[PDB]
Amino acid sequence: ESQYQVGPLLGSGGFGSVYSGIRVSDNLPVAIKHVEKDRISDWGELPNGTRVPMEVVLLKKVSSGFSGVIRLLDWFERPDSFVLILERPEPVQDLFDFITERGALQEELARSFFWQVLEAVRHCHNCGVLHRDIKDENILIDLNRGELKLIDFGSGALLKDTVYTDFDGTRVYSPPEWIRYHRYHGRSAAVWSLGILLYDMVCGDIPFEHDEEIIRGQVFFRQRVSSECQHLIRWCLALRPSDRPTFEEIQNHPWMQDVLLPQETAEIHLH
Ligand SMILES: Cc1cn([C@@H](C)[C@]2(F)CCNC2)c2nc(C(N)=O)cc(Cl)c12
Repeated sequence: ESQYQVGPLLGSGGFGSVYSGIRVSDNLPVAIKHVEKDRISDWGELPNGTRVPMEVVLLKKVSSGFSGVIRLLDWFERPDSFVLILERPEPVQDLFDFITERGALQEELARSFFWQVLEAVRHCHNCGVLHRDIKDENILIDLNRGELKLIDFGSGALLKDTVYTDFDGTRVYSPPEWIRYHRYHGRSAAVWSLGILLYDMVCGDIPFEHDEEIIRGQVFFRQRVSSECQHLIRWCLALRPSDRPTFEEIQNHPWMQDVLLPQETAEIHLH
């Protein structure tokens, strides 16, 4: 390609291979993601006939000024793969690596980060998109600005109000009704994953590893965590889907009051 200068490989795995690059016209930092045609779970269609990974359909749906979801800048089709050109914050670290380095997060830091993830998930749902793989590996932190960005819509779907009976996101974030029945609805399955994520932020590891632990849904804390935060987590991890909070109820909960804005968070917590 002559539109982008390719830099180091940043990582590879079920998401494909992702390289650092720069757009040659204006030096903008980008990430260049290659996904093999044989490993794409779902396909969508652009308004015009072109069959594309679902991920491309979903990223176009979520596009706007709103900075909480990674932007798709361009995409290319090759004979055996698709190449996605995405925004790349610089300096950046994903939340998985951040928690690996710092351990359990201070609650004021977790509250700012969790709030920004809820604003990004609400924006996806308002655009008709369900991510289906919310987890710390799929959240990037713009370290200078304190802003978080959701990435990787490769397991996502268009949002619907009937039941889902397929799933290929991350099993330890997936809800008890998926494990037991292979059936879930989108918003309540999303809120269960948010409960897992909030526990991972304030404890430094996820609460469940085994199917039997997910089904029993009993949460224990190894780290000191305030009673209001443990209430929110246990509410989001209610075993009955209809007992979990809506997004409005999460952002109105007492633990979510008084959030730092992203720049304030970067000044206080980010080196
Ligand atoms: C900047 C960046 C880095 N990565 C990956 C190499 C990870 F760091 C690996 C686990 N978290 C993202 C990315 N992955 C994706 C993706 N999976 O869609 C998108 C971006 Cl922007 C990035």
